[PDB]
Amino acid sequence: SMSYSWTGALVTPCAAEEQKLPINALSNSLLRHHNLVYSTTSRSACQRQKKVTFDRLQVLDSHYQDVLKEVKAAASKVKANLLSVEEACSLTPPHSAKSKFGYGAKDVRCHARKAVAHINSVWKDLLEDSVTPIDTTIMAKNEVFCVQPEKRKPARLIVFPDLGVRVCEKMALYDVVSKLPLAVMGSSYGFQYSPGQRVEFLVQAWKSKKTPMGFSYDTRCFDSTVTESDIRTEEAIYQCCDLDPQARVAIKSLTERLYVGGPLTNSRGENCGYRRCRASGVLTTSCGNTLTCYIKARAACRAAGLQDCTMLVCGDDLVVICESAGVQEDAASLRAFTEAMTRYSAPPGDPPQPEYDLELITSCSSNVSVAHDGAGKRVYYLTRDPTTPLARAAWETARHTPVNSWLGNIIMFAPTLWARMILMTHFFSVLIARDQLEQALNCEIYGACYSIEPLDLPPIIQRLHGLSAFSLHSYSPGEINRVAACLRKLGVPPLRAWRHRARSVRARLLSRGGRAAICGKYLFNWAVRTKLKLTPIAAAGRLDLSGWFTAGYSGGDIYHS
Ligand SMILES: CC[C@H](C)NC(=O)c1ccc(N2CCN(S(=O)(=O)c3ccc(OC(F)(F)F)cc3)[C@@H](C(=O)NCc3ccc(OC(F)(F)F)cc3)C2)nn1
Repeated sequence: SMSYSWTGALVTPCAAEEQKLPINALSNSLLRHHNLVYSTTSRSACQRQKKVTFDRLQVLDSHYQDVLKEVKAAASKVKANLLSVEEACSLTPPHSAKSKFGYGAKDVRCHARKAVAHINSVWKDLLEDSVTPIDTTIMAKNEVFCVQPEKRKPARLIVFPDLGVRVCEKMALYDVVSKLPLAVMGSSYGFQYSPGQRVEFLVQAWKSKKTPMGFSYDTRCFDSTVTESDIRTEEAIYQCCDLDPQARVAIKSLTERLYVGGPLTNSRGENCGYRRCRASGVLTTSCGNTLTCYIKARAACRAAGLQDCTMLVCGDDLVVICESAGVQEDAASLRAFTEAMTRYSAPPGDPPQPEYDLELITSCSSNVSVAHDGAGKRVYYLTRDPTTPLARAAWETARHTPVNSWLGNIIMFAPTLWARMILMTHFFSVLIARDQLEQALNCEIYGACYSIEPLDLPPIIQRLHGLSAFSLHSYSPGEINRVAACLRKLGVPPLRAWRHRARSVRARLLSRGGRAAICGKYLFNWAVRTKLKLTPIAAAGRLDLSGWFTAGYSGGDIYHS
C-alpha cells in the first residue's frame, strides 16, 4: 500500500511562520551571517509530501520470523500497568497542541476538571469502539537550519491525534513503552544511556572486536517505511505483557483506529489525505520505531551473515559494530544487509558505508572524539558538527521559543569544545543581560521534556557527564577544525574572542555568589590561566537527574500550540 494518499488540500499553518532569522544585537553577537539561517515552514510541505509518499515492499523470511519469536518471548516477562488519568495528565508536555474540545496542555497538566472529564469520555469511547478511524491533524514542523552547499530542507510533517486521545495513549501504554524496549533488547536499547554511557558502549563494542568494522544505517523516511503489518506486530508484542484488562482493549482500539493509519485533516478542517504508515506524533512512535528497527536490523545482520554484531538502536537510528571479514567482503556483506533491510521495508536513504575508524561513524547525529582530562588521561566523548546547534541558538536568542534547543545542547554536549566556549559563554552573558539566571526553561531531548534552571547546570553536568566535563582539553585537530570552519561559515566570532568574553562572564557570575558563583567557577575554569580546584559539587549528589527535572514525554514530534 502507499504510505500516504493525498487530496490536493494543502498543509496549512495556524499562525504566521517566520522564514528568515530575525535580527537583534544579542543574536548577532553569536552569529552574523543571518541570511544563511532559515526556518522550515508550511510553504515547503508539498516538497516533503513527495519524498514521504511511496509504495512499500515487504517480504518476510525465516530470519525475520526467528527474531520476532525471540522478541515476543522476551516481552512475555514484562508486567505493565494502566496509568490513572492524573498520571497521564502530569506527563503531558507543556505547550503541546491544544484540544479542539475547549482545553489545552496547561489545563491537562493542572488536572483541570473540563480536561479530565473530556479525557474520560475519550477513554470510554476507546473501550466501546475498536474500529472507527480517529482523526489526525497534519502540520509542517518549523525547525531551524543553516543553508547547505549540495542541496534547503523541506519541513517535516507531523501527524497527531487530538490532545484528549494523546492523554489516553499514555493511560494505556506509557508503562508499556517505558519497560518493553529494555526487556526485549537489553544493552542494544539506546535510550537507557546518557552521552557518557553511549560513548562507553561504543568504545567497548569497538575494542571487543579483533578487527572492528562499523556502520550507521540510514533508512529512507523510516516512519513511511513502517507498514500496517509492522504496526499490528507491535500491537501483538505489547499484548505479550501481563496487562490490565482495559489496557488490552484500549491498546487494540488505538492500534486499529489510529496507529495503523487514518484520515489526515489540515489546520483549516480540510481533508488532506489518508495515512497507512507510522504517525510521527503518537506515543508509540519512538518505542515502535526502536522495536521495529531492532527486529529488522537483527534479522538483516543474520541474513547477511555479519559476524559478531553489536547493535545500538534509538528509534530509527541504527549503528552496527561487527567483526570485519576484509574490505571487499565487508562491502559485499553491507550490500546484502541493505538488501535484507529493503525486503523488510526499511530501504536505505544514503547507502551504508563500512567504517574502520570509530570516529568516522555518525549516529544520533554525533561521533566519538577524544580529549584529555585534568590529569592528562584520555577521555572519549560525543560531539557533532555545531552548525545546527549554533543556528538554532541564534534564533532562540532573537525570538522567545517554547522549547530551547540551546539548553538541551549544553546538557547533552557539555564536554564539547563548542558547547563550553560558545554556548555557555553566550547564554550566560544573555541571561545576565536579561536578568534571567533564575528562570526555569524547557528543553526536549528526544521527546523527554525537562524544566531546568540555568543555575542548576553545573550539578546536572557533573552528575550526567562527570567532573571531567569541566576540565577537558587537548581536543583533536579534526574537532578543532570542524568547529573553526563552522564559525567562519556562520560569521561566529573565533574561539579566542569567546575565551576573552568568558573571562568577563565568569567574573560577573563569581561576584553574584551562591549557585551563580558555582556556574562561574566550574563552567568557566577553561577560560582562566590560574585554575581553581574543582571539587565535587554537593548539589550534584543531592539531585536525581532522571526524576527531579522531568516535564513530560512525547513519543514523537507534536505541534507546539
Ligand atoms: C519511552 C520509551 C522510548 C523508546 N524512550 C524514549 O523515547 C526516550 C527519549 C529520551 C530519553 N532520555 C533519557 C536518557 N537520556 S540522558 O542523556 O541520560 C538524560 C537524562 C536526564 C537528563 O536530565 C536533565 F535534563 F535534567 F539533565 C538529561 C539527559 C536522554 C537520551 O535521549 N538518551 C539517549 C541518547 C544518548 C546520547 C545521544 O547522543 C548524543 F549525546 F550525541 F546526543 C543520543 C541519545 C533523554 N529516554 N527515553
